[PDB]
Amino acid sequence: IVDPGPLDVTALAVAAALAAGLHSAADDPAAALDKCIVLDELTEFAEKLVVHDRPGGIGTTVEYVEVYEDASGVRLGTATGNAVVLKMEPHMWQFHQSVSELADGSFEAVGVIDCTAMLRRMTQVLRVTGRSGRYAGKSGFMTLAISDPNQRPPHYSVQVVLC
Amino acid sequence: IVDPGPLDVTALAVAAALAAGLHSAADDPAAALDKCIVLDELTEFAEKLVVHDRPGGIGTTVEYVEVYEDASGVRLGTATGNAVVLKMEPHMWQFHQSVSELADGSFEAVGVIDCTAMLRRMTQVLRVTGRSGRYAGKSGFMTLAISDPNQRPPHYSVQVVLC
Ligand SMILES: COC(=O)c1ccc(COC(=O)N[C@H]2C=CCC[C@@H]2C(=O)N(C)C)cc1
Ligand SMILES: COC(=O)c1ccc(COC(=O)N[C@H]2C=CCC[C@@H]2C(=O)N(C)C)cc1
Repeated sequence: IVDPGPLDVTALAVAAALAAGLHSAADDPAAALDKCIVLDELTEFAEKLVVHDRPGGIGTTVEYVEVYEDASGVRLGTATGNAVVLKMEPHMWQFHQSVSELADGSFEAVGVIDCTAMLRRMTQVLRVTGRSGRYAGKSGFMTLAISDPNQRPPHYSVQVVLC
Repeated sequence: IVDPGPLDVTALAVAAALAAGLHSAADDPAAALDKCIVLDELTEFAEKLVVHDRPGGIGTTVEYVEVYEDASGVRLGTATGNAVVLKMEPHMWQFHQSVSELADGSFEAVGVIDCTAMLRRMTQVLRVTGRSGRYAGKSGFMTLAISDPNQRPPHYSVQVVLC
């Protein structure tokens, strides 16, 4: 029950470019990294959770305000969104929609993540759409993973790559 | 090394509805299933594979024709797309882009998938956009998981759910 499988920002850059419509983007990974916005070495933790429980867990909705810290420890901004438990057994799956608000703009994240896989130290991916500032008119992916698995409340390792 | 965690079509219908802008869809899971286009109990397997190998694996492209079968083995159509190996270790990650062609119309799948996690028998999720016929104007998710691992050629359980 321990199986890390991270992505690096270069890999994320190629994913971002391929999906943006730069079909030969794997030819030069460096060139793809260079043309992307990159947020590496982020952690997020919750500052507010509003939980709306349901018997047995399926349909439990969490409104959350998560805080982004950079590698030093500076607050870059918040991720405000909704989690919905789609399923509990044998894996917990949540739907996630979040708007991330930084000083230089905003981007949305949408996805469907296997929370049990994350407890196995695995990485999940959400789809990022730019919404305001330098992120506007760009798109890519966001990685999540449990930062320290013997922490409570849990902290998340986060990368964001758009182009 | 065997940790399954699948998504039922009802859980996928909720996700599709939330992703689509019907924000109360967890209220009545059955009612989200009802406004959704559902393709389930079908499998795919590789018919054509054209790999262009990159030393070290990162950048290996795969051009693929997959064939869809229903639960009684009948061919329903093809999924034609492209994969790129983003990373190999510790987990092999791949970007994917496919156009599925069925009798009742077409849909495009895009996503980044952990191929190692798939060998642990875990489900991966692609985003899906309707392109024609009953799928047109609709979005949602695709799940994949190996059905039987040391079957050859290897087969993947598929669910697609849009609205
Ligand atoms: C019933 O409640 C629970 O058992 C439970 C389970 C898991 C979690 C963790 O997930 C969250 O709440 N939300 C944030 C953190 C992780 C995923 C992404 C998400 C986030 O910041 N994004 C999308 C940027 C919270 C609660
Ligand atoms: C070095 O790596 C390889 O050579 C290699 C590894 C894995 C695979 C299997 O993946 C595929 O070909 N494609 C299909 C199967 C899996 C994901 C879904 C995908 C599919 O049908 N979709 C998205 C409709 C093929 C080649």
